Amino acid sequence: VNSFSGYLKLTDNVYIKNADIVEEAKKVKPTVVVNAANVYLKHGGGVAGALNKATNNAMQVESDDYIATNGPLKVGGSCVLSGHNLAKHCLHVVGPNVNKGEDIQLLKSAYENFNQHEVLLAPLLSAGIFGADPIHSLRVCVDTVRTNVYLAVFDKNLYDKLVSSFL
Ligand SMILES: O=C(O)COc1cccc2ccccc12
Repeated sequence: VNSFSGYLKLTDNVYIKNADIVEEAKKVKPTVVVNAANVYLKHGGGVAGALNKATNNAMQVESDDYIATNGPLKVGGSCVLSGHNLAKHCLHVVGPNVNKGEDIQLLKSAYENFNQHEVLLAPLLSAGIFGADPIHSLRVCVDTVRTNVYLAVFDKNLYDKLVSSFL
């Protein structure tokens, strides 16, 4: 048993809810919250900015020190940092950004990072301002992630569309 509530079960291991991932993280305090990061860990908008804002910029301070030491991530890659006041850990995962011209085939590599964690709270990688088709991102998630993933979909209209089209 775990603490996630009101999710719709899609498969053996994938669950989904219409929820603000920030509000969800604050309530559940999951072991792992996934950030939809970029390779620079510059948390400007979307899930990265919202999460970072909820940490009072501590996520961005930590991230700047990580980049100063290690250099940028790879598209498709990840790193584990603090979850601050939101979670034990934050898994910063870089999905391809279609609005920057990155290869959508890297989305499967991005979701493979989730398999290193038994349970995660996550957004739909490469959806929203990342420019990929969220229906596609949900299908890659289901077909790639084998660990237990709780997907928060911010937009109510998108949530309804994802559920109604899910095979
Ligand atoms: O939750 C959703 O309605 C769809 O996902 C997203 C919405 C807006 C911004 C996003 C940025 C990164 C990844 C997903 C995002």
